[PDB]
Amino acid sequence: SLLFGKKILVVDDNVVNRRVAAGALKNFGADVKCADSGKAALEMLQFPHKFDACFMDIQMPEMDGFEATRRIREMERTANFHLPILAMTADVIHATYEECLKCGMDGYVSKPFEEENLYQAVAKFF
Amino acid sequence: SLLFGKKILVVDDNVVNRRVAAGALKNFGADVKCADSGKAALEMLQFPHKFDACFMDIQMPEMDGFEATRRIREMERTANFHLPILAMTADVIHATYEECLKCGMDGYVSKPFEEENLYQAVAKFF
Ligand SMILES: [Ca+2]
Ligand SMILES: [Ca+2]
Repeated sequence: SLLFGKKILVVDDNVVNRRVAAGALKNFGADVKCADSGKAALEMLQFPHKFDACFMDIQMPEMDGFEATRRIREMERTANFHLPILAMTADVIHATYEECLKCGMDGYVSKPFEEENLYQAVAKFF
Repeated sequence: SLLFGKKILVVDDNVVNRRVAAGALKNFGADVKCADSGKAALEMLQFPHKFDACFMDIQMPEMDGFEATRRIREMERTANFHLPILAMTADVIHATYEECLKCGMDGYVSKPFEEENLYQAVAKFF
């Protein structure tokens, strides 16, 4: 609703990850452009680009989302508007999750300070 | 509701973290016992203990939640019931979050595959 009409840029090296995020934002009325790479996100973020936000995966080979953001910010300064850039951390989350299960934990608590989530994590009682 | 009446054990080295989680579970009717340490979680998890679940912080000095879980599982096998053990990953999440902000990202997307969360992360439009 509120992000209806806006143009997001979704950067991830993983096609399934792109597909999920872009379908979610497509649902909310955003129109979405993807990019498989930091190098390509910078190509698409040039001097006059018209993007309203950007969902940037932090774990990519060759150039990770942290560098491609340092670059986007320096791109913007040498061109002087703040492109809001939000990190997609599912790569890190999945890795700690395997690390949990692997020492015999029965799962993890997403959003670890939100009540409804601590409930949702405990259905070893039904 | 569903976890009303059950006895959780909340293991964390951080008093504020303990206070939050235990107050959330206290709200839901659980009665809660804490522990500041892996060593103390194992003391409280002995041969006949009566706990129904356990929220285990993965980052503690001296003995981290991963080891104290390997120990709890070996404690249980040498005593042979599966104590459901859920990991609290806020230590890792906070660290990647600083790592995001520090290269000039405007935030991160919690629960990176849930739609309502990708919306909630974008209020650079209001
Ligand atoms: Ca990735
Ligand atoms: Ca901790």
